[PDB]
Amino acid sequence: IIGGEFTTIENQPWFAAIYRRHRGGSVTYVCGGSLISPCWVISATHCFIDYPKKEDYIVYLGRSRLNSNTQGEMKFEVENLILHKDYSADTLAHHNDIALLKIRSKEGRCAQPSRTIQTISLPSMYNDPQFGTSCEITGFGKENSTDYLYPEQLKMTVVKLISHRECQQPHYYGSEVTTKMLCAADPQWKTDSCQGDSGGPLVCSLQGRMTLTGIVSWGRGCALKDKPGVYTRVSHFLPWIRSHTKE
Ligand SMILES: CC(C)Oc1cccc(NC(=O)c2cc(Cl)c(OCCN)c(Cl)c2)c1
Repeated sequence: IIGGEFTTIENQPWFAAIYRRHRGGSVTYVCGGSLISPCWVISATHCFIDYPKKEDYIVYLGRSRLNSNTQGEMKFEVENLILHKDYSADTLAHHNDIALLKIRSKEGRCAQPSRTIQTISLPSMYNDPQFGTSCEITGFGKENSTDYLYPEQLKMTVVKLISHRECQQPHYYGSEVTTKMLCAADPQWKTDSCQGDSGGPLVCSLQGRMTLTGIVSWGRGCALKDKPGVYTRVSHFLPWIRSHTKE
């Protein structure tokens, strides 16, 4: 996250921190995710597509720091890693950038809700906030494009939804951004998602409910003029989510 503020998990309790273990035993951060029910975290396919082996992954809930422990945090492995069969990546745009991780503790349990671990509601079909709506994003992504390391402390920021019409302007993304995606940015281009924020939530308050409106997906640079953050439009994937969150 460029700009914005440091935060802590109690303020973003649906946020899931996703890591990958390497031969040699070192663990690196991969992407954010969001707890949509106790057994299920939702994230972005591009985070996993090159290493689609569920055993490699570690998910933390209730965690506020990258490389140290948080009181009340809970560790999970991935019981099922589900990637969207139609995922693809063009030069800029990622399509069907959505994934599901079925989580389970070493004892075989799903998440236990607490003060720092809570589900976020899914949106309903084709009911997204209007353009100009302010929403929040959270993540451990870069604070500056020139950084090579991630911040140690979770960040959040607030961005405004951009219309599909504006996002498709020539100096924005033209036809590369589709109706299955949402653009959001800061009107002064001072705050944005960035590398490492992928998979994390874009949360909008809709009819008095915190809703998972988007998932961090792609963009051109970070907080660049006329280049919004692009988000998977979760409301368009309700059938896919519903079908994969079963048996
Ligand atoms: C996730 C990792 C294992 O591999 C990746 C594979 C393909 C694409 C990505 N994406 C990014 O690194 C990424 C970078 C930036 Cl700067 C970014 O911010 C754009 C919005 N300002 C985003 Cl959203 C993703 C990673």
